[PDB]
Amino acid sequence: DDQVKKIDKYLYAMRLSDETLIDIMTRFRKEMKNGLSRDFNPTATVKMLPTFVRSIPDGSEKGDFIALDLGGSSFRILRVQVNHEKNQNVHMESEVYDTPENIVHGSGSQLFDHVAECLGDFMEKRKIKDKKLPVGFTFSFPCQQSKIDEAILITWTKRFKASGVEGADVVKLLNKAIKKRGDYDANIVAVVNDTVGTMMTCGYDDQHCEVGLIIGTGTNACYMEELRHIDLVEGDEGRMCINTEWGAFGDDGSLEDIRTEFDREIDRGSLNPGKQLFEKMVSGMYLGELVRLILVKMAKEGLLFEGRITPELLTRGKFNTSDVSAIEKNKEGLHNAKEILTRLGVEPSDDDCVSVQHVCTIVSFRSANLVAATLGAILNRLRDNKGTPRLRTTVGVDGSLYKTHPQYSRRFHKTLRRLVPDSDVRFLLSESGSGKGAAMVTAVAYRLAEQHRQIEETLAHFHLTKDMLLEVKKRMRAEMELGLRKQTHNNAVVKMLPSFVRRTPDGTENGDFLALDLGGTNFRVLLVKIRSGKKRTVEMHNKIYAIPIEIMQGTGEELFDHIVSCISDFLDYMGIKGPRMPLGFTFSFPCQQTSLDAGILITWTKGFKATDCVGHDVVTLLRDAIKRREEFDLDVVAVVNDTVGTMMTCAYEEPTCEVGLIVGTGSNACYMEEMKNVEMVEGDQGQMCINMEWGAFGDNGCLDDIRTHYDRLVDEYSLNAGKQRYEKMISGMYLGEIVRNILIDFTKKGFLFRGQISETLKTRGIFETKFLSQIESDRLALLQVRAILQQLGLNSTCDDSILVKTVCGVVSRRAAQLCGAGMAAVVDKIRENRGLDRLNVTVGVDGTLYKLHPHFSRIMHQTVKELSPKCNVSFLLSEDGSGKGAALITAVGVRLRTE
Ligand SMILES: O=P(O)(O)OC[C@H]1O[C@@H](O)C[C@@H](O)[C@@H]1O
Ligand SMILES: O=P(O)(O)OC[C@H]1O[C@@H](O)C[C@@H](O)[C@@H]1O
Ligand SMILES: OC[C@H]1O[C@@H](O)[C@H](O)[C@@H](O)[C@@H]1O
Ligand SMILES: OC[C@H]1O[C@@H](O)[C@H](O)[C@@H](O)[C@@H]1O
Ligand code: NA
Ligand code: NA
Repeated sequence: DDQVKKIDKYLYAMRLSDETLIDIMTRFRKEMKNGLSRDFNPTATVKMLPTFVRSIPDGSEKGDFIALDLGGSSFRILRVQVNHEKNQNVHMESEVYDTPENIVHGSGSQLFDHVAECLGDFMEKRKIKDKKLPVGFTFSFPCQQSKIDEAILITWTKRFKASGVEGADVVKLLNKAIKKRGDYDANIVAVVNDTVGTMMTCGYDDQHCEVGLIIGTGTNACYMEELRHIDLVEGDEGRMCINTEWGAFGDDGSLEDIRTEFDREIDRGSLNPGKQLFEKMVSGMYLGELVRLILVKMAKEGLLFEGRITPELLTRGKFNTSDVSAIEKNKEGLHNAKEILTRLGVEPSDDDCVSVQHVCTIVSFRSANLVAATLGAILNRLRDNKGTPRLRTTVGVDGSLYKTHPQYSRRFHKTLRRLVPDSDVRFLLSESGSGKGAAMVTAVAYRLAEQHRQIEETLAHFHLTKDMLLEVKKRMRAEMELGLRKQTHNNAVVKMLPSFVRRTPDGTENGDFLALDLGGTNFRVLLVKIRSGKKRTVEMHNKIYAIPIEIMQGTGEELFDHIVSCISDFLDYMGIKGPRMPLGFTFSFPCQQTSLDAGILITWTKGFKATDCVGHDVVTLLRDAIKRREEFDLDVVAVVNDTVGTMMTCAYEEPTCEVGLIVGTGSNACYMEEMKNVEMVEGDQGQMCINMEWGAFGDNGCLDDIRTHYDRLVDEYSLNAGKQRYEKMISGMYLGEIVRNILIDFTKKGFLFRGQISETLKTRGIFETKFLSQIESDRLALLQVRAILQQLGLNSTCDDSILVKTVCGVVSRRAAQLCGAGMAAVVDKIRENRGLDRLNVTVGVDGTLYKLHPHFSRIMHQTVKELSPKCNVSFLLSEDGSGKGAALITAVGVRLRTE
């Protein structure tokens, strides 16, 4: 008995006490917290990787798929087919392919071309090639994942080292391999660790399974953690499976007091020197060689075989984990020991067979004990999560060692239940391997992949290519010609209306002017005092007056009576009642003008629909309201479009400015055109500012090409169906409605909001410019996005908030690009007008969508640069409004009136 009580002291360091295993467990409990926290995760050795699997199979899984399995003892390819609907119990066929060491050690090309060739064969053996079966992929290696169908290899472990893989996406790699063959197609829909595949396989049968355990070639475990603990994943709703990759436990010296001279030597001879240290004490790829190393030592010290030693006893890997298991069998161990020890050359004595069988015990007992230490920590985490005074869960298991060693399972279960007896645990053992749990993962993945595909399909229609945009640019330019030319003008949709402003501020303007700003979001009256000379100044005041629902749609007389009434109040407000003042009237609507002071309303746009206004001269209508009140008297000198007012405002200080752009409630533009080109106004000397009214672009159908189902709905339900189509794809009054319709369709399709179309969501105008701008802000936490949505009255989840955000982006982006194509055409026509090769020009811009949106102006400028590369455009934001420009225009008006 001394021959045994002696080994017990020699391999003393490889016998851990419960006191010890407790310290280990405590330490792994910490490693978990560090792996999960976003602050320390990058330093932690236990990666606690997110798997993107939300829960064990429930039964609703259904379909037919192919599963791959690489990284374990054998490279297997399965096929899991199941429909409960047709009442078709889970069914599955599998197979194994030989993969020579030269492949597992060659280039990724070799390895993945190999896997691709085997998948080919496997499919050419059932003729399931033409079947669009979803492929699942079990990859037993640590992987970086941001989505279930992405797997960036962090590092090879166990027996694999293939060049050109670490850091790449094995998904893209396999796809490439297959592609090169063109032998068939394959939709890799998911990738999971074998721990995860195992947890899913067992969960299917045991709805309490919350853990996955692999003790085969290598060791590793996964568990269901609370999303409120997974710092590295946006969300708190529910739970997700974490792949601990605990093999790396202690790769940073953590376990330098547990590791022995033996562990260090096997390491110095291993494939991954320094890494997977905890694992190198456990998995069945090392145990055999650990024993051999211990036996070489003892032998060298004469503790065995008379101190005899052969070349075989010194050869790496002559001792298998098989032999370790074969020696530990109850009835036959010593017999086997003899045989194995005899093949080794040494002269095995019945005593040697007893010592060796004991080294195997100490070594195998330790592996199981360690996995107990760590698993005990996982359970401690679960119980803590639940809060229950007693954990009651199930642990899935798989792996050659655990499956074949006649003493391992037995010993391990006992140690664990002892370290954490405050819990009743069941150890369900996989029998299908991973196929089942894996295919159950693929089912869900594919499901979600299909929705996603339909989504991208719909949103794809909103994507415009460089060439598409250049077409839009070209069409815009053509429509411009049609509008300017007297022959085609009457039918042209882009009216190219003359403003009668012939030049930008010349610096002589001087005086006091009243002003009106009508058509934007805020109607106001202004007082503008301009002083020219050496020391030139501008001083303005204004007041916003609200316009009531009745009035805005109502009778012209009503509307202009309200306006004049507001003018009256403002006069009192400014303490200036009674002098006859010159008035500049900014009226943001298409007007046919025969002079600066006459404007006939061509048609209402945006939200305005007063009766008996269209066809009338708005200056007359105003003069009447002034007459009718008979309080004060004004001298209305000019009517001006906000575009033109904006250009003039910005020209005041920036003489390079010759273009006006508005992107607010509506969208429109203006620019300085050569009189020789304005065929609608007699004369060919100098210039004329042209109010384009480009919102009407597309009204003749020249954009049916790119308008979508959602664009048509918005147009069709608007106050002006069939009109202002281009603007309805750009401005703040409409973008939201477009988005709203997209969402209504997605909800009906079941992609959003659980498929329930809220009353709120059926309220038109819900997505105001302000909301859109907030929703698209950068580095904005989903929690914040979801908050904004609940504010509007939309009860949404993280996934919803994400989809909504994507939709808003697609729409606002398209708007910025379409707007860019228009401006691109404009600046290019100017460049030509001046016969330049390169033109520097600046644009005066105003509008709420333009000011508030965090991407619009940017994408718009970018687009203008790309489409008109021979122009360098500068966009200058107007911060005052139109008052200055309107005033500057009114000044020249007076100089012509008093002329
Ligand atoms: O074959 P081993 O590496 O010993 O054990 C681990 C393997 O178990 C197999 O039943 C399924 C594989 O997904 C897993 O990787
Ligand atoms: O109010 P929005 O329609 O967003 O922006 C357009 C408005 O911008 C205002 O600063 C000046 C108005 O002349 C113009 O109509
Ligand atoms: O296959 C068993 C385990 O081996 C470990 O070395 C790998 O890092 C894990 O991905 C895997 O779960
Ligand atoms: O307010 C911005 C633009 O809105 C368009 O709908 C109007 O018809 C234009 O006259 C105006 O410049
Ligand atoms: Na989280
Ligand atoms: Na002309």
